[PDB]
Amino acid sequence: LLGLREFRLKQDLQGLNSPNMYQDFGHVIAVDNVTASIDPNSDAAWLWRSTPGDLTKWMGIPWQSAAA
Amino acid sequence: NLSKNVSKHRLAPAMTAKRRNPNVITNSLRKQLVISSQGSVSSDNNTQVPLRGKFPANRHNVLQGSIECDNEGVLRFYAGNGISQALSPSSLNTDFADNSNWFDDICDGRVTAVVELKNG
Amino acid sequence: CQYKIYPPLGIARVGNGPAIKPLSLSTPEVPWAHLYDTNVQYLVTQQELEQLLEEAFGGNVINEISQIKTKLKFKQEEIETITGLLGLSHLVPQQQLSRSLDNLEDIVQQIKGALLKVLSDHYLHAVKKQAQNFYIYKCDEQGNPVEKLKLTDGDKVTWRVEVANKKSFWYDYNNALDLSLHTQGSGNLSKNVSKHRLAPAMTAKRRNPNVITNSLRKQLVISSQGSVSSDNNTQVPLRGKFPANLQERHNVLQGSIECDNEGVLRFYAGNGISQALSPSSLNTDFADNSNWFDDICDGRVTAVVELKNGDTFEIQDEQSSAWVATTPPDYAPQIEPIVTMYDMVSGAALKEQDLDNLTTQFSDVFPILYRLYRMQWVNQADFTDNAVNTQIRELNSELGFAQLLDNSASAKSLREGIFNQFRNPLFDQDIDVDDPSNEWVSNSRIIPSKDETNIAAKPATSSLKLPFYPNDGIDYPGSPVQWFAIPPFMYQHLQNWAAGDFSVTQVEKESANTIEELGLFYSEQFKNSPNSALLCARGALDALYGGGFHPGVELTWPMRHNLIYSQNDYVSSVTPEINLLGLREFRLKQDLQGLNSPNMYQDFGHVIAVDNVTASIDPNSDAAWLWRSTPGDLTKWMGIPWQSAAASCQAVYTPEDFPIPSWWAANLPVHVLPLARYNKFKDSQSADLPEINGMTHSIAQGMSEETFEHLRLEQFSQRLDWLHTADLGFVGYHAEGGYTNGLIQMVSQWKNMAMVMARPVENPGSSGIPNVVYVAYSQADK
Amino acid sequence: SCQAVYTPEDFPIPSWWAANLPVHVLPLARYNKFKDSQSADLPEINGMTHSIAQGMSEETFEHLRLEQFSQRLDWLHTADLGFVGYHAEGGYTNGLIQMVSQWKNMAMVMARPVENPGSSGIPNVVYVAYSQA
Amino acid sequence: RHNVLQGSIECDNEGVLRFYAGNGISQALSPSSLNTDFADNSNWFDDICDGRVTAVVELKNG
Ligand SMILES: [Mg+2]
Ligand SMILES: [Mg+2]
Repeated sequence: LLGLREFRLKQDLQGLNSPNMYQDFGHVIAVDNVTASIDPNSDAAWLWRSTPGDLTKWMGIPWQSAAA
Repeated sequence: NLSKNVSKHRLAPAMTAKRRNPNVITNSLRKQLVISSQGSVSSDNNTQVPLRGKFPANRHNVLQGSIECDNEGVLRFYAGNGISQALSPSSLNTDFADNSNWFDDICDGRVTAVVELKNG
Repeated sequence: CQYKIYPPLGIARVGNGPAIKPLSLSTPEVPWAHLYDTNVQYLVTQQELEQLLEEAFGGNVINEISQIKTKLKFKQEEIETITGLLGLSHLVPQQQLSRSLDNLEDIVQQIKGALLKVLSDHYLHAVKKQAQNFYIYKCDEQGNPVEKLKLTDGDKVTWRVEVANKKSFWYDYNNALDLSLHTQGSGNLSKNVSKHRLAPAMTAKRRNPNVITNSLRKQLVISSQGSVSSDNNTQVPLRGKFPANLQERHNVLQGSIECDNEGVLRFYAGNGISQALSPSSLNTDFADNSNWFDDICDGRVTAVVELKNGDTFEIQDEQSSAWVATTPPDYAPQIEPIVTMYDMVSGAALKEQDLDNLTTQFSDVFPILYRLYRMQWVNQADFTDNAVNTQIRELNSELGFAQLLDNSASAKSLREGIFNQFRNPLFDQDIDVDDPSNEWVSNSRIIPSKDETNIAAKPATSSLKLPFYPNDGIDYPGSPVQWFAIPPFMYQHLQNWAAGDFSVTQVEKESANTIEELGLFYSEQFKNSPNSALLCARGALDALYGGGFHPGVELTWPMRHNLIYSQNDYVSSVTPEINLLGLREFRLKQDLQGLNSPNMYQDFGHVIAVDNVTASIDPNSDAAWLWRSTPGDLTKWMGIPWQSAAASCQAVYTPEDFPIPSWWAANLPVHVLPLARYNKFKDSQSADLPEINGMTHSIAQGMSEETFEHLRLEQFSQRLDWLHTADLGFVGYHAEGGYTNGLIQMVSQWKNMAMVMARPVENPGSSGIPNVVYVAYSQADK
Repeated sequence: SCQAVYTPEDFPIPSWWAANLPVHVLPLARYNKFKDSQSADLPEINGMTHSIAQGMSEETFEHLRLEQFSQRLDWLHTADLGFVGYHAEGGYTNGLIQMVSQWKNMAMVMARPVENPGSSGIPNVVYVAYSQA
Repeated sequence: RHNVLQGSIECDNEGVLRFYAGNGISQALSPSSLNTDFADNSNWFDDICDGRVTAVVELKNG
């Protein structure tokens, strides 16, 4: 039945007090930034180590417009 | 989840994306665009605690959720009331994803706990 | 190398005037030749049509008529005869001439007035075409042009032109892709823009994306070609189809070509007709509108010279061939852009790291100040909100302009005070750095997005630098690249000027008591410079804009890269002692197969991105075709249709009222001085007219002299939004107006927009009004 | 909606009720660029440095004053009624919408003095439109 | 100036008139003038029409 898995998100252990809470990539985001984020030692790797707000920030603002 | 042919053969190229609310400049001032809240609940008291932030942050109160713990130690998390709003009534949300001047009460974050047994 | 075509890049502008010499204009062949010419007529005049119609008479026409006055309301073959005799079918469709003589009943005057009416309805006040003349020049044992080809009996020249439009085939214009292109820096663009991510290049999707497969997208390309020779001066149309070949099809006149018996080619652009395939497809975007085509084009100009002794010379290689591009009209031909397309050519040859070796004369700096000064006629901020232009007026008022030519310590604070107001194209001033990941955020005035956020703006701590125009990075609030800077090499000239490291001749000093005296002097230096081939090359481009590029007016950012030229060499000063930014030999890179190139229909798939530009830098790379132009490649980047981009090329308002930022005001004016106002300050109090400056003779002369002169200046000072010089959707009760209706209405109203022309004020007295003013003519008037 | 109604002809521009809802006004920014005389002992005179303002001829100084005085601004542009920013639509309808909040920021006309008009042709009392400032 | 085909008429040898309406072509004088109202759109025309039908009968005896 497609199986059972043990999985867990990467987390920034400082949460709301993480120094990466308010990181971005400047005027635009592009696949170049995601490419760089693959390297765990890059200055972009923080993209995958979630602080609060990181999972839902991509979605439509407000969600109602996106749903319609 | 995703074949290598999509990128390899340029089947749907990733687009660049600009900032939402681009008129807010400098990282320090853009921190105001983030809504955040926190709370704690324990086994000894099942009173519900709201997770209430502000937008812009430090003006509207945003109920991002509510938390409850029962005497058994299970945590119950309620999301918000489904209120989305613009800072001005005339700012209408005409794009499917990217509407400046808008906030909603969606959120995500970190769940931790500490277990305190009677033996110390 | 034996014979060469000049100019290397010719420019012809669309207009609804006819493609005939007496009623058209010529692209400048000498820079600054007509800046103060108060007799210019850029719109077709009643007097020109009347002369054309007189010219078409007799010919025997008078008594070919009078012969049937006796033999009688006319017949067909009666009239079919008396048309045709006037060679006017090439200006007006044959039928309408017939319908005009039908409603008739001294008869060679009912005949004239009836024909004048139809000519007038078609052409009166029409935007004259700006045609480009191309010349063949005999060369040297060094490819130096010496003199124009002079044909003798038996000699023949044949011109060939092949042009295309690929706007509807190409990609969206979101911003300049080179803003993210890794570079060491050039004379046109600092490495800071890309290095510090000041205005990232965006991806761009395809125009008309529902047309899929390369084979079917070929229909989106409009192309045509033709040939003319010195043995036959008949004009040849360059006519294509959109979509190209139960498909409904439209003829597109991309241009017209003529060759005279001396061998000079004259190229006319189209009539300014843009259209969608369905009437309901409205052009609501500044640059990317599907289902639309326009009659802009560009392409390859070649020739072959046949001498009487059998010798044949093919002008086909990229070193000796030429190119042509058509463009929107120039609505203020005597007002030059502050940074021109010729400046881009010059800058493209220079490396940012080597600008320390640049040598500066005052004649290299004067064009910046002179052009900015003259923007007052097309832009309010440069008339009433520009501290440099006001200081020039101070100096002019005490005959003290020559101080700016002084390179000594005593004038250093004067020079420096002007220089310090100009924006630095390093884009590294007036910024605060987040994370010294570093982002440069401007602490000067930003240009906000329309997408508002009701959060207090950060107060600006630094003054807004000059000039007050938007730029390539306008999409990014807080980027220093939101605002236009003169390019690195021109800023270097101005920095050398401020420092005192510049030379100037005493003769220049003696003609420099006012800015106009010196401008007149420099104009004479161009006029008398003996290199007519290179002056013609520069004049073709000095009237075109050279920034910002969003996308621009005529051409866009690829032109600022040396990659696009197969040759780009300094040759000489304009005058032995006076550089005036110099004369250069340059040629475009060309695909020698033209319309038949296998790269004619190349693209990069679903999007274009700076990565494709990165890959194109290597000339052995698969992507290098991007720089080896085939017909249509220069203009395909531009807005489709051009009229929407022109309507979007105006003001960008900030929350602060003044200065009003303006995109490209020298060629698409933003604030103009209407004819209505000229007619209210033209006259002096002593004028022998029943109406003086819009007042009765009696009222004009009854008032004090001081009051009369004050009223003149008040009228002179009333500047009108250029968008209001025709009905762009704001006319009438509860008219919506607004940006989008401007885009839509410009498709038909472009030909009715105000055209700026120098005009005289015979006796300004003490009014403060110069003897030459630049006046905007449109039918909205008055 | 109580402003100009443009005709195909440019001038005169028709205006509805301009005495109470002005249509073209003389902004403070312009007042600050003509109110001073050339003898003013200030580092900035009519928006020019002291040195520039006193270096120019008296005739040119007065001409600059009158040019500024003659710059009249659409009253609808004295606050953000939907025309501000890159690609702002502007237009009639956004004006109607934005005035609900922006009425309180529109320019207010007040009589103000010109102490020394000299020969400029500017009257000793002018009526100046203040907005946000 | 636009040509408007309002209809077409035919008569057969038995004397019956056949009347065809237009092709269904509606248009404005400018392509930017869009017909956003259910009933009242300035600058528009259509090929609908209505009018008067008469005849004369001519017998061989005069
Ligand atoms: Mg111009
Ligand atoms: Mg009142």
